[PDB]
Amino acid sequence: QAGYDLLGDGRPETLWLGIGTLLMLIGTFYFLVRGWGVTDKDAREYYAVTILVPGIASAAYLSMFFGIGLTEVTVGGEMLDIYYARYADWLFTTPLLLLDLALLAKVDRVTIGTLVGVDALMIVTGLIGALSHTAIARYSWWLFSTICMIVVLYFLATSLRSAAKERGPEVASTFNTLTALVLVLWTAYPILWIIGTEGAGVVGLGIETLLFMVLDVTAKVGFGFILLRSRAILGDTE
Ligand SMILES: *C\C=C(C)/C=C/C=C(C)/C=C/C1=C(C)CCCC1(C)C
Ligand SMILES: CCCCCCCCCCCCCCCC(=O)O
Ligand SMILES: CCCCCCCCCCCCCCCC(=O)O
Ligand SMILES: CCCCCCCCCCCCCCCC
Ligand SMILES: CCCCCCCCC
Ligand SMILES: [Ca+2]
Ligand SMILES: [Cl-]
Ligand SMILES: [Cl-]
Ligand SMILES: [Cl-]
Ligand SMILES: [Mg+2]
Ligand code: NA
Repeated sequence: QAGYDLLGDGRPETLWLGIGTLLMLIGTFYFLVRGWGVTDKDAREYYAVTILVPGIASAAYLSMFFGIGLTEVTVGGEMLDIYYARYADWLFTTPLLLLDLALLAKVDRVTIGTLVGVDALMIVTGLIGALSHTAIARYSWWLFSTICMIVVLYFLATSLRSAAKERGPEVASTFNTLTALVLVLWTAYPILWIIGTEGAGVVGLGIETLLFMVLDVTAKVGFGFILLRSRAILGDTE
């Protein structure tokens, strides 16, 4: 795989996991330090939610870097590497990102429950796809998981967007900027999975790990930088 076997254990993808670990850790500490001076009760909630996103991802990347939670899955005569920590990371961090958006839009708890429930289902069925032993099963789960993602993104772009507009231009402009980023960046994840080792196998584990790392840092640290710079986080939350 494209990369460099940093720990001398046969895994060139640790170069990218290590860089990912460091960027997530720096993002976490930067948010933490800037949050210590925040006193507004609403801004403190956004900070609390948002620091945990790269913070949890830091733990997951450190675990992958050291090889904890790595195993192999046999599909016919090939053996695919599966890092479990990647899916546990996304299981926790994607609801937290969705919670940031839902706080900005100020939508009700049943809407939030639907959004995070479909999101959880997306991650779980992706994991089932990653562990499945026939190509037909792996592509079928991927398709179902992708449908779940489309549902989540549809709700953001319609119901939450409409709610956010009623909160005024600072909230609506921040919501719209973050949602523009999410609609593009989250969609990149199923594309990479199906062209990478889990799917068609055009891209190998090295390039795949590099690109997931770039997506992850952007989706977590980049997202948080745009959010936490905005005056919208001072507005009332429920
Ligand atoms: C770490 C932060 C984020 C926003 C991670 C997002 C991950 C996804 C949107 C993954 C989606 C998948 C789909 C829709 C299909 C099955 C395979 C995936 C789990 C990669
Ligand atoms: C390589 C980048 C590809 C990006 C493709 C982005 C397509 C996102 C589609 C998600 C569903 C959008 C739901 C409706 C959105 C809207 O009403 O504007
Ligand atoms: C360590 C982060 C690397 C990846 C970061 C990708 C996203 C760039 C973040 C800088 C955004 C610049 C300031 C906010 C811009 C805006 O409001 O849209
Ligand atoms: C002989 C090993 C040298 C390997 C050099 C790695 C490529 C340069 C590092 C660039 C990593 C950029 C990551 C993107 C950050 C979002
Ligand atoms: C031959 C295996 C079929 C895989 C199960 C179907 C998954 C339903 C979405
Ligand atoms: Ca306030
Ligand atoms: Cl403040
Ligand atoms: Cl206050
Ligand atoms: Cl590769
Ligand atoms: Mg309130
Ligand atoms: Na290594």
